[PDB]
Amino acid sequence: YVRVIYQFPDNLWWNEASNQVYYAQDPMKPERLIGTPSIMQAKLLKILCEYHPSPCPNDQIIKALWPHGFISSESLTQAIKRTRDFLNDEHKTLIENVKLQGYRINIIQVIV
DNA sequence: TCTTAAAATCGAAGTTAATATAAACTACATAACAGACATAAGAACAAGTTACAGACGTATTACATAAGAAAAACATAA
Repeated sequence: YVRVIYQFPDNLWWNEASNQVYYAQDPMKPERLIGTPSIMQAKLLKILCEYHPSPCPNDQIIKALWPHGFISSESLTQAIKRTRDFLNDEHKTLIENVKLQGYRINIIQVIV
């Protein structure tokens, strides 16, 4: 299997196969499980992972989250807000808003 | 009371569209124009919050059917 595991600052782990996000209370020990994201949290995470390290423009983010939807940018803002909330990113470091160029996700390493 | 000078008036409409000759210099203060800066107003991007909708997921309700247990009836042996 092509397994991709993403390591994020504050030793966050996102496992793509199980679609699970968990705090590491050790180097890579899974015991503190933040949980399972919904089917847009995962989509936007996939978008920001596929464009790393380049910022992703908002238009393509919306076209990937809503392929056939006339969705206002308010839903974009609050989707980013809720994804950062459920990742416990109150310091705006995990999903950074590239000023006047879109969004980036802070990812340290990829394990295959 | 008799001349004699002033004063006032003289149809409507319609039309009816400019002229046009003829000192110099100096000093000073004030107004106007142009350039630059800071400020109030404005726009764009992103974030927080508060709520309602939408379809999924939970609990209340009424059962179908099949396995298990009790009981009544029957056949058999003493």
